[PDB]
Amino acid sequence: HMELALNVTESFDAWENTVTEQAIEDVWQLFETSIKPCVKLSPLCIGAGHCNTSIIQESCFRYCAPPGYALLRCNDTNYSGFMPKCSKVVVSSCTRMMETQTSTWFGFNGTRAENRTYIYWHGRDNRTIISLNKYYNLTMKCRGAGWCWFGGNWKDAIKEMKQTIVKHPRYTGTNNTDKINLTAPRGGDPEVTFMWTNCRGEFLYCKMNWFLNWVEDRDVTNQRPKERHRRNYVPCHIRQIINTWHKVGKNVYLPPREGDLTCNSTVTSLIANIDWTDGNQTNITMSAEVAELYRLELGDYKLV
Ligand SMILES: *[C@@H]1O[C@H](CO)[C@@H](O[C@@H]2O[C@H](CO)[C@@H](O[C@@H]3O[C@H](CO[C@H]4O[C@H](CO)[C@@H](O)[C@H](O)[C@@H]4O)[C@@H](O)[C@H](O[C@@H]4O[C@H](CO)[C@@H](O)[C@H](O)[C@@H]4O[C@H]4O[C@H](CO)[C@@H](O)[C@H](O)[C@@H]4O[C@@H]4O[C@H](CO)[C@@H](O)[C@H](O)[C@@H]4O)[C@@H]3O)[C@H](O)[C@H]2NC(C)=O)[C@H](O)[C@H]1NC(C)=O
Ligand SMILES: *[C@@H]1O[C@H](CO)[C@@H](O[C@@H]2O[C@H](CO)[C@@H](O[C@@H]3O[C@H](CO[C@H]4O[C@H](CO)[C@@H](O)[C@H](O)[C@@H]4O)[C@@H](O)[C@H](O[C@H]4O[C@H](CO)[C@@H](O)[C@H](O)[C@@H]4O[C@H]4O[C@H](CO)[C@@H](O)[C@H](O)[C@@H]4O)[C@@H]3O)[C@H](O)[C@H]2NC(C)=O)[C@H](O)[C@H]1NC(C)=O
Ligand SMILES: *[C@@H]1O[C@H](CO[C@H]2O[C@@H](C)[C@@H](O)[C@@H](O)[C@@H]2O)[C@@H](O[C@@H]2O[C@H](CO)[C@@H](O[C@@H]3O[C@H](CO[C@@H]4O[C@H](CO)[C@@H](O)[C@H](O[C@H]5O[C@H](CO)[C@@H](O)[C@H](O)[C@@H]5O)[C@@H]4O)[C@@H](O)[C@H](O)[C@@H]3O)[C@H](O)[C@H]2NC(C)=O)[C@H](O)[C@H]1NC(C)=O
Ligand SMILES: *[C@@H]1O[C@H](CO[C@H]2O[C@@H](C)[C@@H](O)[C@@H](O)[C@@H]2O)[C@@H](O[C@@H]2O[C@H](CO)[C@@H](O[C@@H]3O[C@H](CO[C@H]4O[C@H](CO)[C@@H](O)[C@H](O)[C@@H]4O)[C@@H](O)[C@H](O[C@H]4O[C@H](CO)[C@@H](O)[C@H](O)[C@@H]4O)[C@@H]3O)[C@H](O)[C@H]2NC(C)=O)[C@H](O)[C@H]1NC(C)=O
Ligand SMILES: *[C@H]1O[C@H](CO[C@H]2O[C@@H](C)[C@@H](O)[C@@H](O)[C@@H]2O)[C@@H](O[C@@H]2O[C@H](CO)[C@@H](O[C@@H]3O[C@H](CO)[C@@H](O)[C@H](O[C@@H]4O[C@H](CO)[C@@H](O)[C@H](O)[C@@H]4O)[C@@H]3O)[C@H](O)[C@H]2NC(C)=O)[C@H](O)[C@H]1NC(C)=O
Ligand SMILES: *[C@@H]1O[C@H](CO)[C@@H](O[C@@H]2O[C@H](CO)[C@@H](O[C@@H]3O[C@H](CO[C@H]4O[C@H](CO)[C@@H](O)[C@H](O)[C@@H]4O)[C@@H](O)[C@H](O)[C@@H]3O)[C@H](O)[C@H]2NC(C)=O)[C@H](O)[C@H]1NC(C)=O
Ligand SMILES: *[C@@H]1O[C@H](CO[C@H]2O[C@@H](C)[C@@H](O)[C@@H](O)[C@@H]2O)[C@@H](O[C@@H]2O[C@H](CO)[C@@H](O[C@@H]3O[C@H](CO)[C@@H](O)[C@H](O)[C@@H]3O)[C@H](O)[C@H]2NC(C)=O)[C@H](O)[C@H]1NC(C)=O
Ligand SMILES: *[C@@H]1O[C@H](CO[C@H]2O[C@@H](C)[C@@H](O)[C@@H](O)[C@@H]2O)[C@@H](O[C@@H]2O[C@H](CO)[C@@H](O[C@H]3O[C@H](CO)[C@@H](O)[C@H](O)[C@@H]3O)[C@H](O)[C@H]2NC(C)=O)[C@H](O)[C@H]1NC(C)=O
Ligand SMILES: *[C@H]1O[C@H](CO[C@H]2O[C@@H](C)[C@@H](O)[C@@H](O)[C@@H]2O)[C@@H](O[C@@H]2O[C@H](CO)[C@@H](O)[C@H](O)[C@H]2NC(C)=O)[C@H](O)[C@H]1NC(C)=O
Ligand SMILES: *[C@H]1O[C@H](CO)[C@@H](O[C@@H]2O[C@H](CO)[C@@H](O)[C@H](O)[C@H]2NC(C)=O)[C@H](O)[C@H]1NC(C)=O
Ligand SMILES: *[C@@H]1O[C@H](CO)[C@@H](O)[C@H](O)[C@H]1NC(C)=O
Ligand SMILES: *[C@@H]1O[C@H](CO)[C@@H](O)[C@H](O)[C@H]1NC(C)=O
Repeated sequence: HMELALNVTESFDAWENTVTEQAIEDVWQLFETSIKPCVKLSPLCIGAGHCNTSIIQESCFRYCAPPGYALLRCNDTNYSGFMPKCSKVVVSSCTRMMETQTSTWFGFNGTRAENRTYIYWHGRDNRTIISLNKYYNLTMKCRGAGWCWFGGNWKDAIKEMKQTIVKHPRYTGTNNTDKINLTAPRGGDPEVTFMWTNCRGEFLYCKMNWFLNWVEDRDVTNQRPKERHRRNYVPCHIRQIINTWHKVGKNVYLPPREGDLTCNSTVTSLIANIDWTDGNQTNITMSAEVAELYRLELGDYKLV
């Protein structure tokens, strides 16, 4: 009934890619499904070099949400990532996600969001993904047509990130200095920084830029450097038809609504996919989705 192994391969690629693609490509294949016609079958996957279809039944009132799909983890700690000599495992299934709230930047409710800024990290050496977590104040809330709001010391909290991100690379090998800046896609040049947000069903898109202006160095100065008085909101324009970040493509969905909705959200789980591959590379990113939602409570998702 539940047969599975722990054996995930890593390489290069991106377009035909790997599990990562199959995960989302089909995760939304799932999210089209809640109800509609008068019939029977569709699939389930990830496991043993064969694939499952999950056939459903009914005729032609409360329901949970996912017609078939589920999730489950191991145990024994907070979280690390990999090289795990595993043991115990658990139950779980229901998935109502769309109904609630999300982002592509900062995972929501904190859960013992401790002063000690946490750089929780699933290693894969050079090419990998992280998760920072600080107590400090940050608050994120969106309004109507598509413009979002904030509170908290994001400059300093960012410095914390910056102050939290220096002490792990211990003297790599030489006498140095470090310049930090940001990019996302692979194989083509855009120039823009897009976060998403979910609360109340609508998959609302954001042209977040002023927020993401930051250039970063080891030991700096700003007296004779430049000063202007800029401030912030979010020029979000909802894209139900989903123009895509990591590749200029498209998606869509089927949500209810509450007319005069004003999206609100709790903060903390600031993320990145740092690219420090040999040479002059220390590349922050920002593409971490649905899989992280539960990868947020557990430590690491396992669906199937
Ligand atoms: C969904 O959940 C959300 C959870 O976050 C919730 O939103 C949050 O609610 C709270 C309470 O309403 C918010 O507080 C408010 O937020 C404003 C945020 O704007 C700040 O941050 C931005 C980013 O940096 C920036 O754009 C702005 O510059 C700004 O800093 C606040 O402005 C505001 O705080 C108070 O402002 C008034 C007006 O002066 C004061 O009465 C009050 O005390 C706060 O600020 C003062 O107080 C401190 C110390 O208390 C002072 O040092 C400071 O100078 C200032 O005035 C002073 O008053 C004190 C006396 O008390 C004293 O020191 C001096 O005499 C001085 O004059 C505001 O209340 C929270 O920020 C917000 N989150 C977001 C997002 O903004 C949300 O509502 C919820 N949805 C629902 C269901 O409603
Ligand atoms: C990845 O890519 C980056 C960017 O290309 C690269 O960074 C470059 O590093 C080199 C290291 O050689 C830098 O060269 C140095 O530049 C400084 C001054 O520039 C900096 O400071 C000013 C002011 O703050 C800034 O405006 C500017 O942006 C820079 O940050 C020079 O002063 C250095 O010269 C000293 O060292 C030389 C040896 O290379 C000596 O020959 C020279 O004499 C200087 O020191 C001497 O002075 C003493 C007297 O004061 C004397 O007594 C001693 O004898 C002593 O020798 C230095 O040439 C270069 O600027 C960086 N690039 C850019 C574009 O700015 C990274 O290195 C790279 N990373 C990897 C891993 O490849
Ligand atoms: C991380 O960010 C840093 C800053 O990022 C800014 O730039 C963009 C990338 C945007 O994102 C923007 O929003 C950011 O604010 C990067 O540091 C610098 O990045 C910039 C831009 O990429 C580089 O700037 C260069 O400037 C060149 C100017 O060339 C002139 O050449 C003339 C002929 O030689 C020369 O005369 C002239 O003037 C000189 O002379 C006077 C008088 O003697 C002297 O005082 C001057 O200093 C001059 O030497 C000019 O020098 C331009 O031609 C280039 O095309 C280029 O754009 C710059 O290389 C880089 N500097 C540093 C600090 O290395 C950082 O690279 C980013 N890092 C990463 C990894 O992305
Ligand atoms: C899988 O395992 C994780 C930890 O690894 C495990 O290591 C081996 C040895 C295993 O055999 C396990 O025993 C051990 O769990 C789990 O993470 C931890 O899980 C527990 C329970 O799931 C969490 O405790 C819960 O949260 C509250 C925190 O308090 C804790 O600390 C104090 C002091 O030690 C104790 O008083 C508590 O017992 C906790 O240990 C706590 O308030 C909760 O108690 C409430 O709930 C009960 C039951 O409903 C209720 O009756 C009572 O009145 C309380 O209101 C609760 O026990 C622990 O905090 C958590 N740690 C982390 C990592 O956050 C993981 O949960 C587990 N299963 C999963 C979900 O995969
Ligand atoms: C992951 O983080 C948790 C969260 O705890 C944090 O809570 C906040 C409030 C801060 O205080 C922060 O510092 C703290 O880490 C860690 O959970 C605690 O860890 C301590 C020690 O690491 C635990 O105390 C243990 O109690 C057992 C009883 O069975 C005792 O035997 C332990 O001694 C050994 O610990 C070794 C590793 O620490 C282990 O290899 C040995 O086998 C041996 O068991 C130890 O004294 C305590 O239970 C936890 N308390 C709380 C508040 O959760 C956790 O350690 C972090 N994970 C790792 C891998 O470090
Ligand atoms: C993370 O961010 C990085 C930058 O923000 C990204 O790396 C950059 O990727 C682009 C696209 O491939 C490269 O751009 C090319 O650069 C070369 C270099 O020519 C220069 O050097 C020679 C010799 O020194 C000199 O003669 C020239 O004058 C130039 O100064 C150009 O030839 C190309 O036209 C093209 O612009 C960058 O090289 C590269 N930066 C680095 C590391 O050098 C990175 O892709 C981002 N990663 C992710 C995952 O998003
Ligand atoms: C960042 O969050 C903290 C949390 O406090 C908030 O808690 C929630 C539940 C809500 O009710 C909201 O109103 C609270 O502000 C805030 O920082 C702390 O705020 C309290 C007062 O609200 C401070 O206590 C006071 O401290 C001063 C100086 O010591 C004294 O004058 C008072 O007597 C009283 O003790 C406390 O110091 C603040 N410090 C901490 C621990 O963070 C803060 O409002 C919030 N920042 C924002 C707006 O983003
Ligand atoms: C990022 O990873 C690369 C290489 O990735 C390696 O990962 C392991 C898990 C295997 O998959 C292996 O096949 C693969 O090559 C790193 O390259 C390694 O860098 C090491 C540190 O510089 C380096 O070790 C030292 O020893 C050699 C002599 O053996 C010496 O010349 C070096 O100066 C160095 O001190 C090693 O040479 C090199 N690869 C190997 C195994 O030969 C890369 O450094 C990692 N970089 C970052 C920035 O994370
Ligand atoms: C929460 O606790 C931190 C403790 O930070 C210390 O431990 C690690 C997180 C590590 O990064 C280490 O460098 C750091 O010292 C408090 O930061 C404190 O700031 C004061 C400034 O006077 C100093 O005493 C210390 O540098 C530092 N730690 C200690 C010992 O407290 C932080 O301010 C505190 N804040 C809250 C809200 O709980
Ligand atoms: C690379 O730069 C570092 C910068 O610290 C040099 O380290 C210094 O080494 C000298 C001797 O070469 C020592 O006296 C100092 O203690 C070090 N720096 C200081 C001032 O604390 C290192 O020497 C350089 N590498 C070389 C020249 O190969
Ligand atoms: C991968 O999983 C298979 C079972 O599907 C297992 O036999 C094998 O040991 C794993 N390969 C490794 C070691 O990565
Ligand atoms: C595949 O999953 C479906 C869920 O509907 C189940 O009916 C079927 O038994 C599964 N097939 C196998 C043997 O994996």
